[PDB]
Amino acid sequence: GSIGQEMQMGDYYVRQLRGSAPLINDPLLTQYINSLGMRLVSHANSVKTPFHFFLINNDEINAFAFFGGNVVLHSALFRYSDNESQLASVMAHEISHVTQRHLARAMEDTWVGALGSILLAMASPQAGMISFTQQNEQEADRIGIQVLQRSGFDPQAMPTFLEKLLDQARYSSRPPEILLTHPLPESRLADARNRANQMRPMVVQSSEDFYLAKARTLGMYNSGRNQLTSDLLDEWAKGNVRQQRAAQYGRALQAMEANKYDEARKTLQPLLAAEPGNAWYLDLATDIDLGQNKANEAINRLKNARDLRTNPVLQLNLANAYLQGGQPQEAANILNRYTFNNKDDSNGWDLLAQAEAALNNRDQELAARAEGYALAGRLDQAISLLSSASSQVKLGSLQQARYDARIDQLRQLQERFK
Amino acid sequence: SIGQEMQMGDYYVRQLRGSAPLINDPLLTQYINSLGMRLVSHANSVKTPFHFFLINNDEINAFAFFGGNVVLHSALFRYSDNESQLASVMAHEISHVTQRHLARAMEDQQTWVGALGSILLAMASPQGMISFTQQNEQEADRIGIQVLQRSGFDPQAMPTFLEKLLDQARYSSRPPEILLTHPLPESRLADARNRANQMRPMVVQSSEDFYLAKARTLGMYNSGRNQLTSDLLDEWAKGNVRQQRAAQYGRALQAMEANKYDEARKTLQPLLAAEPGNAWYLDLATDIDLGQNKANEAINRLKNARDLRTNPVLQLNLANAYLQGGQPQEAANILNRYTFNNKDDSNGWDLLAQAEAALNNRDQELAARAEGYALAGRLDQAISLLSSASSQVKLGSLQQARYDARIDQLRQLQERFK
Ligand SMILES: [Zn+2]
Ligand SMILES: [Zn+2]
Repeated sequence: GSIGQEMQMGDYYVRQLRGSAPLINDPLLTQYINSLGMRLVSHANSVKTPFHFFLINNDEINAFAFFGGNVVLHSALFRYSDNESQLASVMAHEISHVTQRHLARAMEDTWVGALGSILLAMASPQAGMISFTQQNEQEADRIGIQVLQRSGFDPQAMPTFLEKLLDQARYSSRPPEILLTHPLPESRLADARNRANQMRPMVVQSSEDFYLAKARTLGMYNSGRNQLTSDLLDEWAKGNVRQQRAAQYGRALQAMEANKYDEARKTLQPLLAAEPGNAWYLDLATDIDLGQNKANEAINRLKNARDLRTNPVLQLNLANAYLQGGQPQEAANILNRYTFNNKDDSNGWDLLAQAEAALNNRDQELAARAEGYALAGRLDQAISLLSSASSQVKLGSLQQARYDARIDQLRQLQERFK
Repeated sequence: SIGQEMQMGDYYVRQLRGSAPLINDPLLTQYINSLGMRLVSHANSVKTPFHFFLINNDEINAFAFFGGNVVLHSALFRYSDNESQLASVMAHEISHVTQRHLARAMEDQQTWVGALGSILLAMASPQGMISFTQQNEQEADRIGIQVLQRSGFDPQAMPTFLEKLLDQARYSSRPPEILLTHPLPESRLADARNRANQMRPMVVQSSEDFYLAKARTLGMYNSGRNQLTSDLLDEWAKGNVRQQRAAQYGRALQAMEANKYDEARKTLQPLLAAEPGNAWYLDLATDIDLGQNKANEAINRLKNARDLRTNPVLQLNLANAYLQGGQPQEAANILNRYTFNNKDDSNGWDLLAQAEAALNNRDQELAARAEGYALAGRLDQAISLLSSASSQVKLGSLQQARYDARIDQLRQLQERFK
C-alpha cells in the first residue's frame, strides 16, 4: 500500500526529526501552527493522509514537506511574516506539494536514508538539498492560492510574500535557503501576482493568536536573526490593539527570561484582567508563579479555567503546577489520561515520567520515558527502558505482558527500516 | 620585553589609582587576589605576577593589561550568583594575558603608551575603548574554562554567565559594557556551551568568603545599581547556611553603617561567637567597637587572634584601633613593619601618616603621605612632600639623604614615561 508506506515512511522521518533537529515543542506554539495548518488542509482538495505541522528553531527561512502530510516550518517564518495570511500562504504552498505528491512522484526516478539525511540538513542550523521543478512550484502556487482563499486569508499575501523574498535575493549576498528548495524566478512571481489580481479583493486581519505566536517564537525561542527586537515591539505599541497586547506579552516574556519575575508579573496583569480565560497569558501566569515558588496560586487559577477539559495547553500547565507544588499524584491523574489522548506528545510523557518518579513507581517511570525515546527514534533505547521495567514486575502479570508487548511493537517499527 | 611590560604595567596601575575609584578595603582586596591567584596557580604559561583590582563601578566590565594586572568592576558581584561565575570572568581575563592578546595587538601599530592609558582610565571610571577580535574571545573562553575547572569551579558557570549577560542585553535597552569590550555573538555562546558540555558535571558550593565579599561589596561600597537590597538578604536568609550567615553579616554591616552599633553587635554576636577567629567578623567587630569609642575592647579582641602576625587585615585593623585608642606609637610600630613588607599598599602608608601626625613627627608624616601620592601616580606632589620633609631635617643627616634619595628615585621614574 502506497498510502500505508508513505504514512510510516513519514513517521520514520518525523521520529528522526525529533531525535536530532531542534524542534519547538511548546504547547501554545505547536497547537497554533497545527490549528492554522489544519484549517488550510480542511479546505484542500484530495487530502488522503493526516497532516502535522512542525516548527524548527532555525533563523534561516525555509519550508518543506514529505510523505504522510508532514510539513516542516522554520521559526524564521515568523520573522518574515508581517501578517497571518503570508504565513498561511507558505503553509498553503507546502500543503499543495503534498496533495500533488510532488516529492513522492519525484522519487520514483540506502535511498530511504539518503533522503532522510537531506531532510535534517535542511532543518538543522547545520546545512544535499531537495529542489522542486518550477512547474511543480507553479502548481503549488496555483493550488495554494485557492486553498488560501477558501480558508479566508488574503490572496494578495502570497505575491506580497514572494516579492519580499526577492528583495532579499539581490539586496543581500545570501540567497535565503527557502529560495533554493523553492526557486523564485520572476515568471513565478508575475504568475502569482496575476492570479491574486483576478480573485476577489479581501482585506483580512491577522488573528490575535498570530501576533502572540510571533511574539513567543521570537521572544522565548530567540536564536540568531530570530530576535524580538525593541524596534518591532515599539512598532507594535503603535499598531492595532492586537499588536499592543502582543507587544506587552513579549516584554513580560523577556522580563521573565531575565528572571525579573515581579517586573514580568506586573506587565502581564492588565492583559490577564481583560482576558482571564485564554491560554496564552494563563501559560505565562503559571510560568512566573512557579519562578517564585508560588505553585498553589498557579494551581488555583488553572482549576478555575473554563476549557481545562478541552485545551491541552491548560492540561499540561496544571500537571506541571501540581509537580512543582509537591502533589505528583494529582499530576499523574491528569497525565495518565493526557498521554492516552495524545500518544505522540512527548511533553506529556516526560511529565508523566516526572510524576511517576516522584511517586517511586519506577517501572511506570521507565515506561513513560520509554515513550519519549520511541518518539525520538531511539527505539533501541526505548526497548532497553521497557526491558528494565519488565524486570521489576512479576512474570505473568499484565504489567509484564504490557511492557513486553510494547517492546514487540517497537521491534516491528525497527525491522521495517533496516 | 617582559621587563618593559611589567614596568609599563606599574605605570598604568599608578594612573588607575590616581583617577579611578578603586576599592582598597583590606578584606575585599585580599579575597579577590586570593581567588585570582588560585586561578593563576592552575593556569599555563604564566610568565608574570598577578594583581587584581576592584573598581567601585556599577557598570559590569573587566579588562587586563601588561604585568598581569586584571581590573574588575564591582558590578561583577551583582551579576555573579555563584563563586564560579565570578571566577569564570577572572579566568577569561587571565587567559587574555597569558595569550598576550593586548601585547600582540599593540605590536602591530608600532605618545602611543599614553593613548592606551587614557582608554584604560575611561573604561574604569564610571563617567575610545579597547575591544578584542572574535579569535581572542574564543581563545580566552576555551583556555579560561580549562583553568576554571582545574581550580575546582563549575565549568558550566561560564556559559551560564555569558547567557545571563545576553538575557539582560535584550531585556534592557542597555547593553552591558562588558559585552562591548568582550563581544558575545551567538557563535561564541554556542562554543562556550560546547566546551562546557564536553567536561563532566561538577556541583561546587561557593566559599563562604564569596557571599561575605558579595555582602561587603554591595553593602559597604553600595553605589547606583550596586545595592545590598532587602530582596537579596531575604533570599539569602532562605538559602544554605553560608548565605544565611552572610545575610546576618550584611545586616550587621548595614546597622553599623547607620550607626546602630548596639543593634549591629547583637547581629554579629552569633557569627563571632561561632568562629572568633574569622577575619570578616573580627573586622566588623572592630568597626562597631570604635564607633562607640571602645578602643580598648577592640584592641584586646584583635591581640587574641592567631593570624595577627600573618593576616594583613588584622594588622591594619589593630593599627587603626591603636590610633583611636590614643596609642599612636604602638600603631607606628605595626605600620613601620607593614609598609616595609607591603610597599605598594596605600592603606599602610596612610595610617602611618596618621600615626606620625599623632606623634608630631612632621617630616616622617610628610614622607608617608608622599608614598601615598607616589602610589597614585602623583609624582610631582610626592616630590613636593619629600622636599618639605628634607627641609625640616639637618643637612648631612641620615634622614636628609634618604628623603633626597627617594626624590631621586621618583624623578627617575618620571622621565621613563613621557
Ligand atoms: Zn515550493
Ligand atoms: Zn574577552
